Amino acid sequence: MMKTVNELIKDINSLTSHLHEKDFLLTWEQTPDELKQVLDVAAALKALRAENISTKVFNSGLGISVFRDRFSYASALNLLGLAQQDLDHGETVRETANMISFCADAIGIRDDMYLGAYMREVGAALDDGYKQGVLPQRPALVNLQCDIDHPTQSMADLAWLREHFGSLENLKGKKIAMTWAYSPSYGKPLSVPQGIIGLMTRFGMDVTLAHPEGYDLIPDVVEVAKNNAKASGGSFRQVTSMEEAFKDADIVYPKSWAPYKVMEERTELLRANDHEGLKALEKQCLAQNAQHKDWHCTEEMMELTRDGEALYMHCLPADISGVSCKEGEVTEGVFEKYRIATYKEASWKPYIIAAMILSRKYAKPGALLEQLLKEAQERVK
Amino acid sequence: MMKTVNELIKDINSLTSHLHEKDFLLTWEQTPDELKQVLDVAAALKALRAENISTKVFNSGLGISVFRDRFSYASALNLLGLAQQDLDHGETVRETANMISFCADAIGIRDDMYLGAYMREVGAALDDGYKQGVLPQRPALVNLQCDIDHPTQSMADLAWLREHFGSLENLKGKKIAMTWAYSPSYGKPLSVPQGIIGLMTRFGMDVTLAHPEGYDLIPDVVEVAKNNAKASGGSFRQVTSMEEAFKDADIVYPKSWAPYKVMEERTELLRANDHEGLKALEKQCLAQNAQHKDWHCTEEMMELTRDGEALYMHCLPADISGVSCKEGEVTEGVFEKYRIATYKEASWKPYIIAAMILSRKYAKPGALLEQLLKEAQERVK
Amino acid sequence: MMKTVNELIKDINSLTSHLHEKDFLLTWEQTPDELKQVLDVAAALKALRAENISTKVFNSGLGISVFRDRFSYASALNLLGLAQQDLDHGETVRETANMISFCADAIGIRDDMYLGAYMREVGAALDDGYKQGVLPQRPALVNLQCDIDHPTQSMADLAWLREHFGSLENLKGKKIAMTWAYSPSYGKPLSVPQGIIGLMTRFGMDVTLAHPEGYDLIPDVVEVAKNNAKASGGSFRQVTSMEEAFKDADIVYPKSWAPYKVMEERTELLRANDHEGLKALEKQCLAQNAQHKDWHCTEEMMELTRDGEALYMHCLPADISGVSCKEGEVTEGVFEKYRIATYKEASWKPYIIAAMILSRKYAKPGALLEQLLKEAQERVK
Repeated sequence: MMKTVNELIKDINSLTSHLHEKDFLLTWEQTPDELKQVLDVAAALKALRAENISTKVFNSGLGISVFRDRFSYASALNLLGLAQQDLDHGETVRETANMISFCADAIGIRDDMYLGAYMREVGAALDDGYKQGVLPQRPALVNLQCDIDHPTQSMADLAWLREHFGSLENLKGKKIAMTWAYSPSYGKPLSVPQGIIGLMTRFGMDVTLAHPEGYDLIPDVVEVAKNNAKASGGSFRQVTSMEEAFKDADIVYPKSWAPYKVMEERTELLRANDHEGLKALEKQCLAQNAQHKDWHCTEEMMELTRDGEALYMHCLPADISGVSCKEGEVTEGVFEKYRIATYKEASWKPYIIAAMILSRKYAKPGALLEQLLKEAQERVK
Repeated sequence: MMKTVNELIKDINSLTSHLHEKDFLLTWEQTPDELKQVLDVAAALKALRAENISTKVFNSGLGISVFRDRFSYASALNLLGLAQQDLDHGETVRETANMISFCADAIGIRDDMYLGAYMREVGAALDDGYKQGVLPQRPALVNLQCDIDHPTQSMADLAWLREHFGSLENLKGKKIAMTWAYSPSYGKPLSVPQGIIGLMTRFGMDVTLAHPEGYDLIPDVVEVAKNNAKASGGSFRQVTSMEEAFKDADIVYPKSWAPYKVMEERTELLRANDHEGLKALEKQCLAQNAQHKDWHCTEEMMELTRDGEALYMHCLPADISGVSCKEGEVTEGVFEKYRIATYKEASWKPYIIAAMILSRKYAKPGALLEQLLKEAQERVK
Repeated sequence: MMKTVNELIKDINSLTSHLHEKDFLLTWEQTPDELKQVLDVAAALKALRAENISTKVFNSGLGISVFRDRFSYASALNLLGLAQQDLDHGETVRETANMISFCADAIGIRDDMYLGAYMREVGAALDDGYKQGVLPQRPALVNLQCDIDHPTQSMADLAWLREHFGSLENLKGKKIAMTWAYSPSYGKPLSVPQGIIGLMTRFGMDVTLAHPEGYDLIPDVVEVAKNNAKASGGSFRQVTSMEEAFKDADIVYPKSWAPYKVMEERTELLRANDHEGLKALEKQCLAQNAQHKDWHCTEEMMELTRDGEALYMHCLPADISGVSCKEGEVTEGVFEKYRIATYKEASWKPYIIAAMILSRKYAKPGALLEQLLKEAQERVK
């Protein structure tokens, strides 16, 4: 609706934001108004797109993809009119940042390395190239996933929660279980669960985190979650069993990850081409994980949630038992029931990424949307 | 010409089609009007493009490429204004279809697997995502090649025949020899010859299929060909020698393929990572094929065709003896003579693919072309 | 400025050029007016882009990348509105050229092979396809690097020299040292130093070439350099030491390359899949190069140049000692000092490549720029 978008624009224009002066790396480094800006902008873009109104903001320009280690970033670039180009390294990051940015209005970085920086160096390098007149524009920087957070996934998940439940206010008092789940694939990043507990705790939700012993998340993020919950009127709890977390839950998000000590050692020999050390590491982790195969989102597990009908969430693809693999994170039956939910959840990501790009490029994204809405250029003829 | 295109549009508007409600997987599942629609739309797009008129229909949107196993699909997407994105699996096809389609207006699938489905599951999954409101558009589905048919190649070949010979009516009574030819490369799909005999038999042509013993096409397609010929006033004949087929031919199409029993076993160990079984299979096939090296389109062979001047057809690239390889499907001399013909033949493919996309998206593609023609936006400034 | 661009257009319109009738393969096959056209067009595009004016000339169309063996070509295509598509062979070049060009307005070729042709065959094949009506447009051909020249790099380097020093006239009498420098990576092409001495000698500069014994450039290019210098009032000198070349230099360009006899043998076994011969060749070259590790652009070396403040040039990436590698072409400290210079130098490449494409497509690129300037369509909304 023109009405829906007009209301979104009034909401956006009323917000105080400085996203135009910084990079959206971690959700917990953004204020509540800034988070709300990205969500509302994403909502306006999705609604415009739904009614065949073009949201093309760039007539030319590149969005670069940099991978330190699938469709959302490319979709977001294309939505705004940018063309994607992939990059086919920590020590040289600064020179590479400038080299790829002459005609780039966005750079998206997916980073798998755990060592206890990279994207902050990229941002400082972009600032330098722009301030010294090397770059005609300062590219927007998109965190497509780092060792600490996965803001693009977490924000899209929150945008979906807000659609599903009707508002952000309606999320207060809702119980969400962020749990581990078994995967045949070792070495999944801790970015997602950290991103979830880091963000959800800011909206007064009752967040329960559950995982087997040894799979602890980074201590600094746990402490952010606890402090977020205090200030937003929510709660944060850590438990040792999946059932514990699932009981009376409104929302379950059962997804595998590797211990961060594993990711560290994987990273070290990944850097050293130690292929044999790898297969040795992989072989062990697969054995550590196999004793927790019972962390499996089954019909029996869902029965314990509120009304036995919690909203099931997971980022796509999921490891579906008997489909994708022999034993995975969720059964065929539970996935079939919630398939449309998980699709709608994923559908928000391109809009969230596009909103992040716009929020860096325009101090007042609400002005830009009103312009797009008034021109009402068709997307398809 | 504006006149040429105006006549094409009147032709298109007079046709009865339901391509907007189904996927163009097999040419023989389409009616004669529906085939004619794709051909006429492709012709209008080619003519518009030739006189520097933009045929951009999308201001943003993705076309996804999915490969189960080169330039035409990307060219077609770009012609209409879509950006190509490739996918870098049968069991998970449904979830993948939705995951890649949020911002896609087209999906192109090239499928090499022989097992006796995939694209029909994709289509049903797209229908589901659209009907449940996951996908804001139902993407057009393009068969870039399957185990059964290669409609994109066969239709472009027919569009060329129609240009070369002047009309579809002029194709009645023309003899076309679809023959095997020797290739150093084992494991070429049976899609092309099946596609050719499945389509050409619908236009009253005299279709002769020839191949060594053991290289039989799928029985179901042979029967479609025979039944097509009956109803269109054409003929279909199977012969055991290349000369037999070439004699008095108006058109020759001499191209290698592997027996379907070979493709089956290749597929099985391809799925099982049996690299050793592969090199063993390859080694044998190369020996089976080498006894038919004589299936070679030479100057001597062309002399037997009508006037010794049949139109030579082949999809690009061809295995050219002494150029691409030691011994192949056609000699350097015959290819040099027909090179421009084979280039023009290939030039139709992007237009055919684009016409298929448009034919799914618009019930009346003739309306859309008239709009494009009236706006007459330049392609190049 | 509108004024700056208006003056550039008057400059361009006053030039005599036939670049619209040939391919820009080697800078020394172009006249001085033709070189100046590319430079001035590149300058106009850069200035337009800087003030948010769209230089989109194509509403659809492909630019193909062909690699015989990173961001500039894609950036240039996108600047003009073309979409990049990569090609994933000498004997079949002619057929491939047509096959990829139906919807291409540009083809970019990077060629690493040394054997004593390829791009000239591509150009003749494009001419044929266009003249016989196969191709609706004759694609522009861009040399992204060959065994002989790297015009795209050399022209961007000259465009930067002209910006840095203020004019082409201001380059007369300037001393530029094109020297070898040590790299841990064997097998760098001789294209760059040949391109530099082949071009710079045409503007009355005092060009000094320096390298260890055995690293001689192709004799034919050396002779072009010597003859260029004579006719432009410059000089060309060959020396045996880096210090010799660096002394009193205004500009230093210290970059590694392999002897051309090495590149020949690398090419031969590259064609023959001789992996073992390769590692054997690599192992030897690394030992030949290691005795010249002293060819290192250090702070001490820079002190010998004019005022100890020569402009340092290098194409990106550089091998930076202690950063990219243990020992390389330039120290961390010298690179930090000149980093912005090398970035600005690289920033010209997309504009140079785009100017080459425009210079082939329009006999009078000045007309096209005036049109772009008058429309003043925004790049970003």
